[PDB]
Amino acid sequence: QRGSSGQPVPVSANYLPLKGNMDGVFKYAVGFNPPVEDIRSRSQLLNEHKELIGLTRVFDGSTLYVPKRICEQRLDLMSTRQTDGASIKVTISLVDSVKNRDVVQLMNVIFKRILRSLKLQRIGRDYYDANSPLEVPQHKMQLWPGYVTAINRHEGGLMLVLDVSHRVMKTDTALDFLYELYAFKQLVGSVVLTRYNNRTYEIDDIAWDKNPRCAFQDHAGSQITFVDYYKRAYDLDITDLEQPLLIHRPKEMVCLVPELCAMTGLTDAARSDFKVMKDLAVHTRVPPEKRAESFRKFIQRLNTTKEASELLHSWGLVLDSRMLDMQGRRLPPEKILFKHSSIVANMEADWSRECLKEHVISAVSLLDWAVLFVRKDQGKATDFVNMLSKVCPPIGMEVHEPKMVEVVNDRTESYLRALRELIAPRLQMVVIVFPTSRDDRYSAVKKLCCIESPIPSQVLIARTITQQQKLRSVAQKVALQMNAKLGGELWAVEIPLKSCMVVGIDVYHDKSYGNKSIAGFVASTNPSFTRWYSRTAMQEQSQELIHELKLCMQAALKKYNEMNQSLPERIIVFRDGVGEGREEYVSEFEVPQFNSCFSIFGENYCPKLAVVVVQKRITTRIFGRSGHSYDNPPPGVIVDHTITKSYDFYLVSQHVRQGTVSPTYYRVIYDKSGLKPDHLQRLTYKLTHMYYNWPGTIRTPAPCKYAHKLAFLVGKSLHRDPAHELSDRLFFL
RNA sequence: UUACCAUCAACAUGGAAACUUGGCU
RNA sequence: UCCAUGUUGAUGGUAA
Ligand SMILES: [Mg+2]
Ligand SMILES: [Mg+2]
Repeated sequence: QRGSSGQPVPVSANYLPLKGNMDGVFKYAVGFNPPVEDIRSRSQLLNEHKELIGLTRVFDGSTLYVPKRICEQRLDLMSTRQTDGASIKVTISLVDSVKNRDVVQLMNVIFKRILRSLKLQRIGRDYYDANSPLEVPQHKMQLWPGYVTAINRHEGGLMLVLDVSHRVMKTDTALDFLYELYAFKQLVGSVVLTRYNNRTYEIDDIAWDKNPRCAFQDHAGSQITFVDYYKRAYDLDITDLEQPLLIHRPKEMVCLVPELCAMTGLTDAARSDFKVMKDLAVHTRVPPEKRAESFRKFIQRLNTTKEASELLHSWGLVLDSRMLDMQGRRLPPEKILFKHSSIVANMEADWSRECLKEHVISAVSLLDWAVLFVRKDQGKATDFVNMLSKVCPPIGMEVHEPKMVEVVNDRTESYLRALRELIAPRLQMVVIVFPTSRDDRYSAVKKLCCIESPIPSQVLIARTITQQQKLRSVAQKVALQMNAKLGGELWAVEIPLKSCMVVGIDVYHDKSYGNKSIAGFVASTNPSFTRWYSRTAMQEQSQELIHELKLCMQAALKKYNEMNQSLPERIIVFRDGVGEGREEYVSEFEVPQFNSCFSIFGENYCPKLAVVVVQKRITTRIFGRSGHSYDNPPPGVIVDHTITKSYDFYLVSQHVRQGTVSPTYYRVIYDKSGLKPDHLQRLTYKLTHMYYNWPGTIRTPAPCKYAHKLAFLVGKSLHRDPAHELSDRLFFL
């Protein structure tokens, strides 16, 4: 899995390495012949002979883990419980811990108890802090930091994956909220928690008929008033006498007094305030340095408590004091090509400025084309056409005066009538200017322009052509998109792999149109990866959909055969849309279908397939380290070891000006191409530049994003299989 | 629907929820 | 009673 391409760069990830040696731990089964309903009964059964069962036990259904070997492997205890007792049959039996899949679960439970050994309380899965708030003393709000941690196993051993989050908070009481509100949804949705007994309480129902003078039987004794109760419990007073009360019932009733409460989350009015969200964005969008600061403070809190550390010592695992530090490598910047010119990409990996003033490779003379709009939007469309005339000769295209057609009114019926009248064999592109953003009209227009009488078209809104001092870049972007939707290529990159047909797949999961689960298939056609062939497989099955994908692959391969007079030696399938629940299905079910029927085109024709799974969401964050400063790494950084599981890698390719850049995770589930891992990594980096919508770099490779866009367009708007006349073009950008 | 990326709320169908002191109302 | 897999509003940034 090793590869040496670029220059070394020191980086650090948010992984705390757990030097945890599990020795002597064995899954002891206790059980009993007469079943007992209560889990607490079983826990107390263990605790009765806890002197022999140990002072540090993990029992969650008779799967008793004790840290050290029991002196007698088989130990039988008969004991009587409290209710009747039934002569419980406690008997110790041994089960091995060899497989090590139980080790991660044991780690998780012990580490949960270790996290609660501190004074961090839980408002969920996260254990939010209640001692170091981030005051925002203008909105009366308050931000609590908190941590979510998940022990996992990586190439370097066991890593505590760690990520910080912020939970908002107010300081005005609930009665202040009710003061300013003189409704039900805001109060019920909020999760009010009292300060004295710091635990989260959920409000489900309100009763505007109770009061503090009401009585509740305390300690199963006599009646007490809420004022008396809180006076005798926590030494405080409550002033109001006819205020509402809040009812909380778990899954008897708990009556919260809405003066001691403190609402949480954000209310709709609080969210609507632009200033509030602008202020909280600064804290929520954490740069790398502040994220590292919170991480370091968490490590110090774990280390210096002396209660969590004792439990760590008890279970025999060592914890480390600094976040993981590794030595990654940065691939060189890529020479972007144009017609008789080249530009080396920035350290930011963005060449919009050079794209605006440099000649594209292939340009289509936009001779015959027409513009469609309502009368109200005449001047804006005319001004847009003038700027398209202005900005095209600089970049290479020769644009002529389009045709000028108006529609009777704004209704979809008139647009459809005008399109049915207008479309002719010679017409190349139709521009349609929507006065608003209505989904059904867009669906009908794209239906007519992609199924019935297929012609590539550009729809644009009357919002992005009215704001002057910005229409120049809008025209320069629409011009490139228009060139893309005609068979012309914009830029190119030096790709040193001959005869490697690249494939991209992504599936549009959706329960909107019959849960059809539309797919998308995109395949390259030339040695430079600048022309694409796009098909879609829409099926209500998990088996025959792969047969449609088989047909798509066969058609793409024969298209390559026509367009290059030979067949590809390699096929690389960058697969997208596969999460963590359904990772295995590709490896064993979809892949052999691709492997099976490639013998129809040649004598023992077996192209060297290789399948790659793309995950855009991960809990890993990678910072570059300069001296003692943490900052986002530049685009083009590879991390292929010490945080990777099985022949995979992390690529940083996006540039983000706000917060921490999220790397993209690439696995190679099926590898038969014969390419070295280094060349596959470099190919995945180079394909990142090949997305025409955005000059620069993107998260996923260009084929995967193209497939996602095709599937999205087919599933959301067309609801049908688009025509075959538009396959060789990119008609979905 | 000119595009790409960082946060964050509601509506759909994947798990789950024990410790611990026992103890919130 | 909460977090996941998501499907969608309203916020931020960029673009000579
Ligand atoms: Mg997708
Ligand atoms: Mg378009």
